[PDB]
Amino acid sequence: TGMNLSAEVLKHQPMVEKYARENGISEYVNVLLAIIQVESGGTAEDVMQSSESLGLPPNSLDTESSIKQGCKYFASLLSSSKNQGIDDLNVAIQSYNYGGGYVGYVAGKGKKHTFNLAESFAREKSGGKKVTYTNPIAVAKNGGWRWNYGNMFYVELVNQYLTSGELAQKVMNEALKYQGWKYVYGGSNPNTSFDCSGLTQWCYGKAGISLPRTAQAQYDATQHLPLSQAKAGDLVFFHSTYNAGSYVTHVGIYVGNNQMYHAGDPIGYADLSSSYWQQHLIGAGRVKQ
Ligand SMILES: [Cl-]
Ligand SMILES: [Cl-]
Ligand SMILES: [Cl-]
Ligand SMILES: [Cl-]
Repeated sequence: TGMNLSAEVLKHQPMVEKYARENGISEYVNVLLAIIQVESGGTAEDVMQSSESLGLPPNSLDTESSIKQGCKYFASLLSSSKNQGIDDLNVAIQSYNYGGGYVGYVAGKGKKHTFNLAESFAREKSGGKKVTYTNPIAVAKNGGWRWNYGNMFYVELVNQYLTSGELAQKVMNEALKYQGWKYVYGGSNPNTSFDCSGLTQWCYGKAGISLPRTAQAQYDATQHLPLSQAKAGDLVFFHSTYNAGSYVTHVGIYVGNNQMYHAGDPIGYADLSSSYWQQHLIGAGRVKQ
């Protein structure tokens, strides 16, 4: 059963892309963000829970050192895999939780990760000791338990977060170039940075849709619909966010699953389920195509 990454995790994406690039694993940014989600939900200082991989006490690293170490550690597990003749990504993902010894274990037993191999490795390392594990995946599989070592369901947990139209894709491919950028009032291009309506105008403009300059003018130019009927690529509008002369004071890009991408300070994803965003929500608007 597939799931969506939280805004708390997604805020770490520019930093994750930086260190993934430095370790030659830019194609695995999605896996690295799924690991953060599973490990800390993006709210712990050590976001990747990579302190133990550096032989340090739990939660010793700061956020930057955590992403640096997590990326470096995951890159070493992929290298260890390649060197032992393993092509399977799931071996590197399970070894993030189990340690590099799971690579060697799998290399001599078929070169592929299987739930049965993950289960046998944990059974050996635990000394045949069980512990309660009430995650619905474990409940449905064996009643709700695991062998007392690492997490034998780790691959499946990470792959829950690794499961939109053409307009949404073009708008977001442009918008994500400015993730973590400082909000600039009156900004409508990459040379000045952007404000909320400046970001939507530029990115939709790159997708071939001509939008007016203001959040209010953008609201007036769209077909309105409630957020419950909205899709990724629709705009989401807000009232009274600051002292302004118009009804609409803020605009964002709806990205589905009750979340948006906006400017935003820094520019990025926001969870719409917070009390604040619910109290300012007008609804959504569909652009003319
Ligand atoms: Cl046993
Ligand atoms: Cl037991
Ligand atoms: Cl803002
Ligand atoms: Cl329009």
